[PDB]
Amino acid sequence: KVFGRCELAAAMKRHGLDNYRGYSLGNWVCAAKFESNFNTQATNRNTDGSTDYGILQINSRWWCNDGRTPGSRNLCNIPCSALLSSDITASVNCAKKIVSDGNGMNAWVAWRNRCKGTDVQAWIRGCR
Ligand SMILES: C[C@@H](O)CN1CCN(CC(=O)O)CCN(CC(=O)O)CCN(CC(=O)O)CC1
Ligand SMILES: C[C@@H](O)CN1CCN(CC(=O)O)CCN(CC(=O)O)CCN(CC(=O)O)CC1
Ligand SMILES: [Gd]
Ligand code: NA
Repeated sequence: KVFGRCELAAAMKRHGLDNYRGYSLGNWVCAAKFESNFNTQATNRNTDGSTDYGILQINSRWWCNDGRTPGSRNLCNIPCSALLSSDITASVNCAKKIVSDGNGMNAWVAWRNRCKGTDVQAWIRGCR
């Protein structure tokens, strides 16, 4: 599924991402745009053999099981394919664990380089 901007904002709010660990809703919508272009089915391979999955590009090295990242962990206790669903519940719940690990939203490279230090409220402007 490819989300609309306000559609995604509303879904993220309902699942409790707004102000989670002090990150306002606009931060999360910005992150999703540049990580996946709002597409739940996005995947990208990394150089070490791991793969990033879903709307927030969660990495198989630590967070989910894809059966082809030998020596990896599965800290969200899910198959990586669960992160590609039209229902974003699994992605949101796993992202909550990631952002809580000590590095905050710096775990998302696109957020650090394209969202951090900007007017992030602009990403939810106009939404009901
Ligand atoms: C809770 C997260 O920390 C999970 N973590 C995966 C689990 N392991 C071991 C462990 O963290 O117990 C990773 C080891 N490693 C360095 C280290 O931790 O010393 C990578 C660091 N990151 C994040 C960070 O450490 O801030 C990856 C996410
Ligand atoms: C193996 C290293 O990870 C050692 N580690 C010291 C041991 N403890 C607890 C533990 O790591 O089991 C530290 C707790 N803490 C984060 C956390 O662990 O959750 C501090 C961060 N760093 C590294 C990192 O975790 O990224 C400190 C180095
Ligand atoms: Gd760690
Ligand atoms: Na983090």
